[PDB]
Amino acid sequence: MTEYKLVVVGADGVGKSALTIQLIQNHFVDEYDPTIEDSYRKQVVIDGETCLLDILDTAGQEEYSAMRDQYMRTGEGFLCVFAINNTKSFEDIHHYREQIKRVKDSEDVPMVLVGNKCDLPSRTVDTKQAQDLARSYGIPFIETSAKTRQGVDDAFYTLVREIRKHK
Ligand SMILES: Nc1nc2c(ncn2[C@@H]2O[C@H](COP(=O)(O)OP(=O)(O)CP(=O)(O)O)[C@@H](O)[C@H]2O)c(=O)[nH]1
Ligand SMILES: [Mg+2]
Repeated sequence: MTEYKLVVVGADGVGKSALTIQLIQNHFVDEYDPTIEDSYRKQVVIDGETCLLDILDTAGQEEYSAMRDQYMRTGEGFLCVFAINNTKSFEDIHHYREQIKRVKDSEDVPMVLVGNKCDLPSRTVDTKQAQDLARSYGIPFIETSAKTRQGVDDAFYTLVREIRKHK
């Protein structure tokens, strides 16, 4: 059975854990419990292929920035999450992508840009600006909501397809 090592990254508060818990448990976490590092191994069917998703839910707190090198070396694809109502989280995406490229020593790393919290009306990052950033990276861009489940399945499955298509 093929395994896909997925890593969810992004600034503190963007909804990394809420996206992961919505994907696996089908419910929305309203609480904010900062993550250190959690892992989930889930069997799923994607495009008729039974596979194992090994998902790492990482810390956004800049205090745990030393743990990044290890998960960037082992991770096969990265879900780079920003929140559409947090401009700092959108600007921080560049730092996550640069560090991934440096650790992998490659500009072609499976990655998906995710604009989370699309259910909120307090938007500060234009969809067009995020689309333009993802185009400049050569990667897919998907808007998601861990509350409504909009784009959640699409974001994770698109990342698996990027790992499967880089292969
Ligand atoms: N409205 C809305 N709120 C969300 C969404 N995703 C997460 N949140 C909220 O944002 C807060 C932080 O979510 P959380 O999943 O812990 O974010 P995180 O990126 O994992 C935080 P850390 O980096 O410290 O692990 C929570 O209150 C959660 O309910 C979303 O899509 N929509
Ligand atoms: Mg978290």
